[PDB]
Amino acid sequence: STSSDPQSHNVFVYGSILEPAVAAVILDRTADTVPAVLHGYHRYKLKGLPYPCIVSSDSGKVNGKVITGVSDAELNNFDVIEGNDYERVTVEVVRMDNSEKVKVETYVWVNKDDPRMYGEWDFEEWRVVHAEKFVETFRKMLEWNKNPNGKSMEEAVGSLLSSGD
Repeated sequence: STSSDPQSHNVFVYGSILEPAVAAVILDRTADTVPAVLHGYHRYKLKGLPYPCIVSSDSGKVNGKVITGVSDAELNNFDVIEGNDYERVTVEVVRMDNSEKVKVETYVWVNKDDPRMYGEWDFEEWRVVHAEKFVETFRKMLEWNKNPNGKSMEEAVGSLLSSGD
């Protein structure tokens, strides 16, 4: 039947599932991410490729979050969905949340052969861009949740009664 088994997985994610909506649509339910930093990998921006990547056993570190409490069934969805040119590797990260070191899985880029875009982009730009996106989203969702026009769920939807004339 549908039941999760023991052996919980931890997977370091960058970008994709750092939000509840995505975790809920990927698995079924919201998975808990914990802030952690992956020392030993370096994050690149990759303008042109689908939001990649981390490659090279670099002396730098990547700060992101680890998706914890992932069942082997749940974990598989990350590999199947969006992990198209990505491969699972085991990396060890520091759970920033408690400053402890934990061994996790992550997705690296299979085209890792050649270090592409080895120069790391502006963190500040990343900070502002992700912020604007979340900030707009919360403000605008609040406007809707506030109901400015007194717009109700059934009102907003153009439902049909099927009038017979």
